Amino acid sequence: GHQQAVLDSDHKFLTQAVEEAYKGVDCGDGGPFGAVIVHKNEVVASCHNMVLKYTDPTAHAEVTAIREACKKLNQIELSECEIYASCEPCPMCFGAIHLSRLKRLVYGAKAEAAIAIGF
Amino acid sequence: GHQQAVLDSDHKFLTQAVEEAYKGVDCGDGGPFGAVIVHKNEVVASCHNMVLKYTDPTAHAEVTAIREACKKLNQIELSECEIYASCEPCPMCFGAIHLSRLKRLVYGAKAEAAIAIGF
Ligand SMILES: [Cl-]
Ligand SMILES: [Cl-]
Ligand SMILES: [Zn+2]
Ligand SMILES: [Zn+2]
Repeated sequence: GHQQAVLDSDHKFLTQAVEEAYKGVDCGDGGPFGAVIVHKNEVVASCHNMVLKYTDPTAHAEVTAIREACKKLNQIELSECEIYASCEPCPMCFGAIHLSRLKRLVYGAKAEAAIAIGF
Repeated sequence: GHQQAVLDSDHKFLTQAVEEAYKGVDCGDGGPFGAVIVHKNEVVASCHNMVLKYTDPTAHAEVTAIREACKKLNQIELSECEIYASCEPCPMCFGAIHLSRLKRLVYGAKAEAAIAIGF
């Protein structure tokens, strides 16, 4: 991929991913990590880590959002969607993001506040 | 990860992973790839690629087997288990194998027929 500029329009979706992180940790579904998948300013999936709830170590926020978006759209590809993550994805989730063909990734960053990557 | 020797006892488990690859492609669940997870000398998950069946790009053979094993054992870690794959896992599935804390991987190989990696 290649790094991109973060836009004002990304703010609301990154914030919502953090809201998901709060909802998830608060109710015990998993660690405080959230992910939102969007298509043309419309939220397709809004999820958080579900490792504890599902007894599933693959149920990270990003993987969960991809599974939900693909089921909702009835597609195994998301080339017209983008994903927002409350923090940087792990190697497993980067692999899922690539396999899913997501077009763009924005995640919360400590040094830069937020980072955008186009694929 | 460190490379290990492949044992005679690995044969029956690797073969079953390949049998899963055949069953999967035969019925159209997904690509010809299979994975087997073993716990205390018993198969706790015998799976193949389910991308087409589940409409899920994360539903590779290794991910599917990890999900089934964790749910059957009611654990999010598989440190006493080993995984067998019909061929080398992809980056996403390697990430899942690491996250699941599986202790050993054996996969089919072309130049050396099989490879064992200890974690
Ligand atoms: Cl996560
Ligand atoms: Cl696979
Ligand atoms: Zn992850
Ligand atoms: Zn894979």
